[PDB]
This record gives sequence, structure tokens and C-alpha cells, in this order.
Amino acid sequence: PRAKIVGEGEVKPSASVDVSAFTAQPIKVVTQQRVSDEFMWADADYRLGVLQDLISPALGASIGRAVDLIAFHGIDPATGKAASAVHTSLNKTKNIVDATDSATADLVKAVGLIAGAGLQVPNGVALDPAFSFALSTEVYPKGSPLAGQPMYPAAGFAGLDNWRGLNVGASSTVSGAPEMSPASGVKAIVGDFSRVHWGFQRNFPIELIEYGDPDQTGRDLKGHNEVMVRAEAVLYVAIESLDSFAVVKE
Amino acid sequence: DLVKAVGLIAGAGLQVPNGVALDPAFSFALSTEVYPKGSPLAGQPMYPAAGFAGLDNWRGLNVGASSTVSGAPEMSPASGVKAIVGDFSRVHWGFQRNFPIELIE
Amino acid sequence: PRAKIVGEGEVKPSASVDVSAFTAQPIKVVTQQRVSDEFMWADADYRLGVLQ
Amino acid sequence: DLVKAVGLIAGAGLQVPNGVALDPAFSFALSTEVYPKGSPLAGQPMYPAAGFAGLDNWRGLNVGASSTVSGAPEMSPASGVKAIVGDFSRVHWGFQRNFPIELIE
Repeated sequence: PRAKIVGEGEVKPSASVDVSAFTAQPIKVVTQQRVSDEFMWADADYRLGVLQDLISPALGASIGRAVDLIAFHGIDPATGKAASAVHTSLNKTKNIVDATDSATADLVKAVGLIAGAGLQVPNGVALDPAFSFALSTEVYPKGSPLAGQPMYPAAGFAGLDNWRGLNVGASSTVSGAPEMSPASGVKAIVGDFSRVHWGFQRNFPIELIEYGDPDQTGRDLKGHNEVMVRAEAVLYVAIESLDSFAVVKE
Repeated sequence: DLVKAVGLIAGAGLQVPNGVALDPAFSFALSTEVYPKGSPLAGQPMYPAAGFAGLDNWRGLNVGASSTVSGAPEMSPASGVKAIVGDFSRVHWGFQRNFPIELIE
Repeated sequence: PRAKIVGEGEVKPSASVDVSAFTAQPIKVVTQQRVSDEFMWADADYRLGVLQ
Repeated sequence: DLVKAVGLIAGAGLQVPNGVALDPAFSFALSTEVYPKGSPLAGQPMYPAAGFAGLDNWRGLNVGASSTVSGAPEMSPASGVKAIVGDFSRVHWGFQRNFPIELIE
């Protein structure tokens, strides 16, 4: 609020309070794979261990990717269009930084768009694997003093566990390379990730269906001798603001 | 630009200023500035002590970073002032009487 | 696989798997040396381990 | 300019320099660069500068900053001088008689 200069006789006025309430609706996500029994006996007696060692973590991760895809772009991962009843996503913000040849120089601008407004200094960085690789092996420019040497010594062609203060995680869910069709040219989102509240209201394990018609394509699961492997979860994504997030766009 | 500013004050004597005040953006740009080329350590952080956080003191001068030196929300057009340097021992201020939060019913 | 947002009463769809395979044929490799028996005697006479 | 200045006196291999007179507007013009970890003299001021506290010595030379060297409010168009480097053992100054403060009634 803004105070006002008042004389001995003048009137002491009032101000208005600015309040903004945000709401997030719970969304359930499903992931189904239609396997045949002829395969099921095969992985059993041929000894390959396909379901427990290969297929299950694919769905268990298919949820984790769904969360990020909701938080960053607000799309239903399957269709890859624009998910309804999600309203806002992390990408759609006013703070944009033009991608430069120097990654380290372009990230420090992104954190600048947040720390320069008066917000709490960012503590989280999420970047695409390509830009994540460019950041790790970013050797000093030519002509500079410590040229040729790596800006980060313990990189070694591997993603950084920690940056200059901030916590860094790298995944392909930032650009959404396979999910989205034109692929939003986002290299990295940077910000205070305490401004985003997310959670699993209901997280089920891996369900194995032997009956009925879960895919709803007519084909039943005992008329075609096929099993169903499904993974369902209930999650929510709320964002307190958007002026506390910067985006590096190509 | 800041050294130019202190140069204008120290140029005509008047004692070297001891106080600085910066706009948040200018403060960040100061905390993360790097030596310009044509110098050793070009590419290295000029103030490695503070990362992404405003300085406590700058080259013997006390610094403070608030959005008031620009007056971004209060002023209708943001005054061009980004930073102000001077001998803040001159400025005399004070609360003659301060009241706690009052509830009028 | 890609998850899918569904509502109360909305159809829960399915995805697929993209498998593949590779093959390798076993190859037989040999190498032979022709050593006269007159040489193996000198190999043990002058005690120069040429064959050992 | 400072290095070329000390190079002008110490260049012929004659007259070893000592003692440097600086101006407040020129003390800030100097970079606050510091030697890295790799080389010796690590964590030591590379130049007189102005940000460092209690710096009276630099590369074996004495350092003192005053507004007098520039010309101060004393001069009107300013002498333009920023720094003076040379063996100050060649200067013999002195007070032949120093009187205290006196009140003429």
C-alpha cells in the first residue's frame, strides 16, 4: 500500500487490498498397453523378464513425464495439443530470453529477469538434454584468459548435479520433443520452484487387467486372449505466479 | 557508469561519497558483472563473494537495493534513475513519533 | 508410452510398444603355421624359444 | 597509464621509483582485479585501486590518495593531473615554523 502526506486539517484517506486466489482441479492420468497371452507365456518360460524389468518402469515413468508435461506446457501427452481445464502452464510467461551461443551467459540473464524484478531468487533449473550438454562442456571463449579450459571441471560429458547456487535437473520433458508436434523451442525454465505446488492425491501401482474391455475398442480381453497393463494416477498442478519464472527460447 | 558517477563527485573534491543505492535490476547487473575485455580475468566474476544476491558493501561504500530509487509502482512513469551515489552522512532523517498497527472499530 | 488426461466417465485409451531386433551370424576364424621337424630340433638344441 | 608512467621513470634502468600520489577520481578508475589461485601473490591487489582497505603499499611503492593532486576546488579549470610517480626522496619539504590556532581580538 501507499501512504499519503497529510496536513493537520486534511483528510486521512484509505487504500485497497490486492488479493488473487488461484485454484487447481485434480486430474487423473491413465497409461495402457495391450499385451497378448502368447507373449505372456513367452516371457515366463523363455526367461526374459520383460514385464517387471522393461515394461513396468516405462509406465511408471509415463506418469512422471505426464506431470512435467502438465506443469510446463499444459497439454495431454497423448494428443499433444492443448489440455482443457488446466488454464495456465509454466512456459506461457512474459519473461523470455533470446537464445545465445553461450549457454552460461544466457542462463544468467534468465535468473536476472527474476532477481531484477524483486522476486525471491530462483533455486531451480530444468533444461533440455541438448542445452544440458552444451552447459556442461561450455569451454571459455577464444581470446579470453582461461580459454580452452572447461568452465565446469567435474562435468565430463555428464549433466550437472548442481549449478552456481541453483539446483539443476535435466529431462526431455522441457522441450517435449516426442510429445509435442512442432516442439516449443524452450531450452530451459528457471525459477523459484516453491511457487509451484504439485501433488499425487492418488498414486496406484501397476494394475494388471485380465477381463472386460478397458480400451473400449470393442475387443474384449478374453475373446482375443490378451492381457492389459495399466497405470493410473491422480495429480494436481498449481502455480502461485508467473512473473517468477524465466524461459530460454531458441 | 558507477565509477563515472563517483568520478563526478570526487572530481571537485567534496569528499569521496560513502553511500550507494541501486534499483533491483541494476543491483543484480552489478552483482553479476564481468570484467570487460582488454583486461586479465576477462570472463571471470568481478564480485565472486556474492552470487545472485546484492552486495553488502561495494569498494568501501555501503549499498542498498530497493525498488524505491526508481519508484516503479508508486511513480506513474518510472523515473530514469537506476542508481544514486553520494555522501549519505549529509541526509538527516528520522521518526519523531512512530505508532504500532492500530485497529479502529 | 504417453499418458492421457481423462474425466469422470470419459474413455480411457491405450498406447503401443515399438520393439526391434538384431541378428549376428557366428564366424569361424583360423590360422596355421608350417614348421619343419628339422626346425623344432634346433628349437630345443640351441634353446631358443622360437616355438615356445 | 600507470604502468607506462612508472615505466617512463624506471625504463632507462636509472632512478628507482617509490611513492605514488593518486587522485580520488583516478583511484576508482583502476580495476579491482586480483591474482588467481594458480600463480603466487594469490589474493593480493593487482593495482592501488580504492576498494581495498588499509593499502599503503603496492609493488614496493608507497601509495597515498588526496584531492590535491587533481587541483581540488583550489584550481578552477583543474590541472588535469591524475597521478604522480617518482622517487619522493628527491623532495625536501619542511615546516620552518608552525604556529597553532590564534584568536585576534
